[PDB]
Amino acid sequence: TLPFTTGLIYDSVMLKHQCSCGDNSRHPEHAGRIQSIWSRLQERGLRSQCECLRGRKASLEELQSVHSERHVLLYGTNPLSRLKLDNGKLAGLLAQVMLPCGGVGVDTDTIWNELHSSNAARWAAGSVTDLAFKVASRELKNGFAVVRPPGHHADHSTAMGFCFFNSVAIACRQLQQQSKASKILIVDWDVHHGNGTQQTFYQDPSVLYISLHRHDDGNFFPGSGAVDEVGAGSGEGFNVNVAWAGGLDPPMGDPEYLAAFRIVVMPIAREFSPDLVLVSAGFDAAEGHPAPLGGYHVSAKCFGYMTQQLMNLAGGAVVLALEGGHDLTAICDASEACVAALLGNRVDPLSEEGWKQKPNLNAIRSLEAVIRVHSKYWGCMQR
Ligand SMILES: CC(/C=C/C(=O)NO)=C\[C@@H](C)C(=O)c1ccc(N(C)C)cc1
Ligand SMILES: [K+]
Ligand SMILES: [K+]
Ligand SMILES: [Zn+2]
Ligand SMILES: [Zn+2]
Repeated sequence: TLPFTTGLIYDSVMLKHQCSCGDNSRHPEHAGRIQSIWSRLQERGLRSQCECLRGRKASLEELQSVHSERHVLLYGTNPLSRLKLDNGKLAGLLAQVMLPCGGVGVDTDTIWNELHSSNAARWAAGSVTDLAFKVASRELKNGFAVVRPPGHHADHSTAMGFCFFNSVAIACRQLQQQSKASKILIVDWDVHHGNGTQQTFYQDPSVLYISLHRHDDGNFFPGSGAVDEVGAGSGEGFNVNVAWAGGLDPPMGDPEYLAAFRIVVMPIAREFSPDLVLVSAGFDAAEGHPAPLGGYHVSAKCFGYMTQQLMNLAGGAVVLALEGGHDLTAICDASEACVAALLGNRVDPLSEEGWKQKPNLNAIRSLEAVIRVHSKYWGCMQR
């Protein structure tokens, strides 16, 4: 197996996105997330195995492949850039939130550093885009983007849920611009639904979006992504919401996620037959996250095994991008497990006794609804 065919993407640029209040306590999407992962990668000796990349900033045009021109100018530029903008744009920017902590924000959760946040978000997006292009051209086999802020909640003209630009959706669009007719699968295992991603590709049959998320009948952030949302127009059938219902008791964990993969993720993905796979790889379904931030128990090995299964797709062209997840030990274990798998380490499903347990009933039920709905569109889902 070829050396240096797995890319890692990281840069200290992305650390500077911090509220001016200097308190990681009230801001869970903090710089420590990526830095703790980065060093773990070095320590366990994986970094040296990978083509390491710095990333770069997304251009305003790359941004506009997903987001509106006004969103891009709001979050993609600074006062007062050396940017050549016409006075009409400059004036629009003159026409236009205080946080409890005294920092500036877009909303309560979503903080804005007036010096650094625009650079860090553009850098997250450009880095996933670049790590991906390498895989698409096939100079690399797969890879992992250690990026923040996250992306999957940002829609055409909305920043929310810690996110400003949808780095994954942007990479997806860029890829497709450069290889005509290519088919892209986005798998989003962050515990939250990637509303911006679903919306971006909702009427687009060239992209298959599969989200697994805690849903609980419309009652978990962001409240979107019910099982019956299958896509529209041309793209009807190409949006798959594995919407987990029923809450926190019983325990949602490895047997459920493994079962989701066996029954839904993998068979639909093989039927679709993607040219490349992007992963919105949040780790907030990991053990370590309290009720309001997750409440699930997926383990690092399971994230590892899920990565390994997706490598059987697309000739192996797999790109992960960090989304959510804030327990440092939990996200470091998960990331390690994922990077090992990317390199071609194999997880032994027999090694775990807890993986002999049947999925819980809320899980089986949730999957029944996915199968019921998607039978109309997918052969593997039929009868
Ligand atoms: C935005 C988001 C997750 C995003 C994500 O993970 N990307 O998908 C979670 C919000 C709604 C939330 O529930 C919350 C809970 C506790 C808290 N503290 C008091 C630490 C701050 C925020
Ligand atoms: K998700
Ligand atoms: K689609
Ligand atoms: Zn603050
Ligand atoms: Zn999340």
